[PDB]
Amino acid sequence: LTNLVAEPFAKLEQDFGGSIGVYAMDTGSGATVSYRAEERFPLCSSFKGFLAAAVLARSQQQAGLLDTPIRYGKNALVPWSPISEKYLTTGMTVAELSAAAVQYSDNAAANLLLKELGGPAGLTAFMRSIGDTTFRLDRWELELNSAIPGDARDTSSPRAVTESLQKLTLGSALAAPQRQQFVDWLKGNTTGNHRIRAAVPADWAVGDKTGTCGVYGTANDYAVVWPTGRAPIVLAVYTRAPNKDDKHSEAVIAAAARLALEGLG
Ligand SMILES: *[B]([O])([O])[C]([C]N1[C]=C(C([O])=O)N=N1)[N]C(=O)[C]C1=[C][C]=[C]S1
Repeated sequence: LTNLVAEPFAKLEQDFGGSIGVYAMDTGSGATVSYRAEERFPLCSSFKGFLAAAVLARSQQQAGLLDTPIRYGKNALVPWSPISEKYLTTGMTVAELSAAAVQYSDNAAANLLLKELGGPAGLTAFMRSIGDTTFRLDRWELELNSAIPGDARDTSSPRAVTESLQKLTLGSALAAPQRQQFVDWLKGNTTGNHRIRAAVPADWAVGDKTGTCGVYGTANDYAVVWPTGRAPIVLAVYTRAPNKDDKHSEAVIAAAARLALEGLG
């Protein structure tokens, strides 16, 4: 059954006018569904989930990190920073910046956290530390969104995203409290209701992080899903398309997720 999804994905790609990348893993079986699971796709804002996890990992060695106040100025602001804008007058703690980045995809917040962490190379090193050899972050918000076809900057594979997400949310890469905080942040995400969440029965708990580059039909979602009374499922859906003005589609990400889940039957 896991090998009967190729033609359904191909049709979806053809309808979409671009490329879809999927990796889904049932943590009960170990069983997987792949489709372009090894190809690079741009992360767009989906790197912010892993950023927050990296912050949490630092907090295991550094008490008082998460509650540290960051009083940023208006200069820290860039587009797509709805929470950072709203809290300009008060500042935000590292934890509040992390939640804004994950749950609202806040750009300014993500860049502030990158700066704490040693930049794109520092995040990349953290992902190496958990055994992810594919992930690379090269640039900052907003230029990491360029999504130029063939460009490996600021990309990973669906497989590596899912494997890394599993380690951090369900595996041993984070301490217990930190692990739960990561899961909670992903669970309260607000930007993903039309993506993997739309593909999942209403009764199942879901945590996710989205990404939207805004060019080259490039957008994505990754998630942990808790089917009632069963082992979690972890999955990643990434898209791109050949022309700069090709439109991304949330509906295609949801349909891709439904196929992957079906494939795990
Ligand atoms: B992220 O994907 O790197 C970032 C912030 N963002 C936009 C969205 C969305 O459009 O739903 N989610 N998160 N992307 C950008 O800042 C580039 C843009 C995407 C759309 C307009 S600008």
